[PDB]
Amino acid sequence: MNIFEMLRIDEGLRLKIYKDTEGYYTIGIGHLLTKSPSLNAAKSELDKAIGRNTNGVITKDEAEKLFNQDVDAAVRGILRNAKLKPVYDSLDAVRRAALINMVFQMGETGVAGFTNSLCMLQQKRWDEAAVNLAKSRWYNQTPNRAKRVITTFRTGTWDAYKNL
Ligand SMILES: *SC1=NC(C)(C)N(O)C1(C)C
Ligand SMILES: [Cl-]
Ligand SMILES: [Cl-]
Ligand SMILES: [Cl-]
Ligand SMILES: [K+]
Repeated sequence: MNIFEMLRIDEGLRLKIYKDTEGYYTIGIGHLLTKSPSLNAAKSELDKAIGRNTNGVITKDEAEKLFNQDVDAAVRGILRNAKLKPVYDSLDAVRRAALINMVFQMGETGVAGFTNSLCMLQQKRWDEAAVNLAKSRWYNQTPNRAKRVITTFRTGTWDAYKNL
């Protein structure tokens, strides 16, 4: 297991434009296209992202290319954020993947708002951090995924992704 395999489990793979858990047009391995309700706007974002006229369908190689860019962008967002970088630097590699996962799903600004959870993680108070992380819209709206990510923070193991 690693961050790519973990997010591939959590996000799935679909080669046509679909709506994510929030209703937003998405493609590939969780590549958010736009929050606009216009499918035409989403198709324009897709063509710009891929570099060709796609009409809403991409190949697996193209999906994996966007996915690698998106994982890279999540890490870069962590490293450039004054609240996320110290927590990231303090963590082992397994728990770093859990933080990347959250940033991939909700963005740098959203995760940086988990001020109290981040402090408990930096303090390595793993059970307390896990309890605090679940007191969130994130957990309530995507509880099965949040439980996997939280277990990863709590234990520093890949146990929540093993049977998947
Ligand atoms: S985050 C944060 N809050 C307190 C003041 C408890 N800290 O020492 C951190 C970990 C920098
Ligand atoms: Cl709490
Ligand atoms: Cl709550
Ligand atoms: Cl879920
Ligand atoms: K998804």
